Amino acid sequence: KKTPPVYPVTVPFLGHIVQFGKNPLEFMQRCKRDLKSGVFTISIGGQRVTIVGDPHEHSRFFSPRNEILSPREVYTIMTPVFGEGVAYAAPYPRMREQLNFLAEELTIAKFQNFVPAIQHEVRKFMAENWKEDEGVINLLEDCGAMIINTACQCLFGEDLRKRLNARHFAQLLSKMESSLIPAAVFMLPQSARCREARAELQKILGEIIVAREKESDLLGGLLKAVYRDGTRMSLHEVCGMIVAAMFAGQHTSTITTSWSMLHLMHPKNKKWLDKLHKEIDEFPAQLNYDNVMDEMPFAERCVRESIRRDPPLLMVMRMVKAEVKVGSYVVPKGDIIACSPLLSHHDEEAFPNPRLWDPERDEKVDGAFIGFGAGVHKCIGQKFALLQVKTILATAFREYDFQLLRDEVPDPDYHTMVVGPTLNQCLVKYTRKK
Ligand code: HEM
Ligand SMILES: CC(C)c1ccc(NC(=O)O[C@H](Cn2ccnc2)c2ccc(F)cc2)cc1
Repeated sequence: KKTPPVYPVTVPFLGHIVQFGKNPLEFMQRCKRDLKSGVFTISIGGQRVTIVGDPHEHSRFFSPRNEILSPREVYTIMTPVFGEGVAYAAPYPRMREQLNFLAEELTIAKFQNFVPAIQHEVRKFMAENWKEDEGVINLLEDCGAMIINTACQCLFGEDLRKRLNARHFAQLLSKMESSLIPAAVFMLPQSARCREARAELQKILGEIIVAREKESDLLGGLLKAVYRDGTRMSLHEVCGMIVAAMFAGQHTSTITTSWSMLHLMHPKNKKWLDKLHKEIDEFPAQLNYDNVMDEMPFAERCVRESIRRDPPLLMVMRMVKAEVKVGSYVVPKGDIIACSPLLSHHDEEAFPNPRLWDPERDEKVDGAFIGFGAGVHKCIGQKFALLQVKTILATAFREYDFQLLRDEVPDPDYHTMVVGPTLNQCLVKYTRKK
């Protein structure tokens, strides 16, 4: 009457660790079936990990507030990247204000100068890196830069960028992420070797605010932010919120974009691309807000389906402070409760043919899709991400046709914190169009 099933473990100290990491999808789908149940509890190093793997129950995982299902204790890994007292590392009532602060920078108000701004920077990269009319790309790596450029372009003010280029803002993020490795969620030079890259960026920041005062973007907005108790944000506090904002968008969107273009450039799917064209073809090079947002519904379905099939975030997780019920089963305080976009988006009631890419499919259980989370942890980057990505496809499939070298689409590479299409498989051949 008290707790969901448990899965067999041959040797206890290992805790399913190699079984997951080999393939976590295969793994989890096997647990589900065999264990004749969508909810089920796996062990990692004798640490009990109960997955909410029946789509019908998603509400159970995402509705209860942080005090009942706490994210902090799982995501401690990030404290050195974000800050100490920022995001999870901060206290919840406070964190919420940070969420809203950030959310009050991606508001649809500040999106009016984004579409063109990102559209322009796409070409800059194209005309300067895709030079010939016969192409090579490592799409994963190329998207990686388009995204971190267009975002910086979107959120970094002219004075900021000139001091901190997109091309090598990355290098900092990419030094900060080096601190993060697998097997940190359930269990140093890099604490300082990433600390140095934060301390670098931070003092690069503090050095631009002095040039602002003696005299608006995400930074600008963030500094004019005042807490409940009327306090302002510390230098590092603010610095982190740029880091987290920016970290968050970059792999997930790069991957989302890379996946998306891969399916579309694939012949198997070239009725969809033609539909993409029937959608973007009477649009001129002058992309405006109303175009990407109101007149690109099918393009959005492609992007959404790309996330549906290969979600970049495989698990989200909480720490069960109070006890919670989920279907018949119950989850006992002290447990790590998880919920996996990857497994969930493979349930068969919800997504028939879950390895098929059907942009015009529709979840058959309501709430199944959770590639941007749900409940009280709905992603705040969502609209923006969709906006980047949409515009990029719009621009890049207008003015090009694309050709995957392979016979079929790449294989996800489950061997990272944030999953995308296998790097070495992402080679593509572009060819100009007029
Ligand atoms: C396009 C790819 C993206 C995906 C797939 C994605 C996915 C998700 C998911 C699954 C969550 C839930 C996390 C959780 O339950 O703890 C989430 C939350 C969040 N995402 Fe995103 N995200 C994306 C882009 C972005 C971007 C661009 C931003 C920032 C601009 C962002 C900021 C956040 C934040 C702040 C949260 C936390 C919401 C909360 O805990 O209350 N995400 N995202
Ligand atoms: C607004 C400030 C206060 C703030 C607070 C929290 C976040 N959260 C965050 O970035 O979560 C990413 C996951 N994510 C990526 C894309 N969309 C979501 C993440 C990374 C590693 C982990 F371990 C757990 C979570 C962002 C900004």
